[PDB]
Amino acid sequence: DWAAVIPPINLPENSRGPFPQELVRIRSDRDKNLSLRYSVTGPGADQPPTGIFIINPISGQLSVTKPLDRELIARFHLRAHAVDINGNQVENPIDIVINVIDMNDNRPEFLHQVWNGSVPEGSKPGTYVMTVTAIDADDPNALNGMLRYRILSQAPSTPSPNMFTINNETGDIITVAAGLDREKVQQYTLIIQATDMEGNPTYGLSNTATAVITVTD
Amino acid sequence: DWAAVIPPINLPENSRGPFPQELVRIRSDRDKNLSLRYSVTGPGADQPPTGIFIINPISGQLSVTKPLDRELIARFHLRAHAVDINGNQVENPIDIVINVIDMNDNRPEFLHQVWNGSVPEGSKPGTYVMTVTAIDADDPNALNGMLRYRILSQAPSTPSPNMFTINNETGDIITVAAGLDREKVQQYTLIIQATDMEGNPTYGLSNTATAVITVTD
Ligand SMILES: [Ca+2]
Ligand SMILES: [Ca+2]
Ligand SMILES: [Ca+2]
Ligand SMILES: [Ca+2]
Ligand SMILES: [Ca+2]
Ligand SMILES: [Ca+2]
Repeated sequence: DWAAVIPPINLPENSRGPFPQELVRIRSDRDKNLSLRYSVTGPGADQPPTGIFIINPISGQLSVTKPLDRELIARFHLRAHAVDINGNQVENPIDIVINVIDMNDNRPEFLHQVWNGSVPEGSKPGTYVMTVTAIDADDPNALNGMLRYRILSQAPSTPSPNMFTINNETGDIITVAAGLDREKVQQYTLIIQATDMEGNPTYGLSNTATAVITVTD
Repeated sequence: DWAAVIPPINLPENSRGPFPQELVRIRSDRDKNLSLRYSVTGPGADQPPTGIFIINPISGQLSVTKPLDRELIARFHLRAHAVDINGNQVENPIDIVINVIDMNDNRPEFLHQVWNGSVPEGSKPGTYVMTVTAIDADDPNALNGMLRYRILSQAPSTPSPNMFTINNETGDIITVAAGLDREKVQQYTLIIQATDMEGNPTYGLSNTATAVITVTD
């Protein structure tokens, strides 16, 4: 006989259900000669938040009761129990782990709308200027939460239309052209764009912020 | 002992892994007195597409080896096998279903960039004119593939800047104002927008097309 294994139960967040929705049905094969009742415990069940996951005490059917939000809780570790009439467990508790599958339901947001940095005159190419980054509430290990950066605009456009670059993963802005001269421009304004889905422009979500770089003496 | 039918296993499309990624560990309880080898069969394993799901022949650990795409294959039906070293079946094959969970990785697309329709002069409010629609490659039963429409603009702006409306669920363009007069204007140009996630404005994906409506005599 194959040995009972519960797989990870992966549920997408923001389910429309309808609810309750069946997940797994467990039972003890000791029920052939003993009378059992089943229960679930843990955060999601009997610990806060309570009642997201419930089990039918007679059938051992496990269910979800409402939509989930990975951004509140991404993982539930439940334990299911089989007990006799004395109230004693007749099986080792079984682990039921629930992973909430991430949806891309969060746009990138910048901590500040305006970021200030400076860079000295005559700085050589590759000179570090500043870091601007955004945050995406989605899962950083999924595409939904993986951010890429770029410069959409630089003003003014002299002596070179691309005085800077930004590291697409880290948000480090470094100079790439020479000719930084306070007598000619004292402040460059860059528009920074963050977009998720690893910067995919066609199905990624994006946002923008601005970086003001002062050229110092 | 616990007893439980393995439920369908849900995996998100476009997983970043890393790979290989463990899904379940299956085993026969006959391995306590026999030395067993495990295997998987079905499209996704040993049939095309090949090598997506693999099992360790000694441990019975099942794994994914690469990202999935709901838009290519949405479901895998696998069978897992237990044999002794003589090559003899020691268990009935077990069915393993894998559901590929839909991500919003597809932008709405209109069938045409330009849609042509007409409406007669002096048509009363509520006159159906035409239907313009888009398609979304994602699951039409999830938010990712559920579309809403709206009118972004109307040109020219007379006699009213809103001569029409569009059914948000359906793409049906209907007149809502009177004063349709070919002598004064023969054509209105509308920009129509489709956006998914049921038209969610902060994280829904959008696209546009134009409707040219001719006023007939
Ligand atoms: Ca969420
Ligand atoms: Ca999310
Ligand atoms: Ca996101
Ligand atoms: Ca896809
Ligand atoms: Ca999809
Ligand atoms: Ca979509």
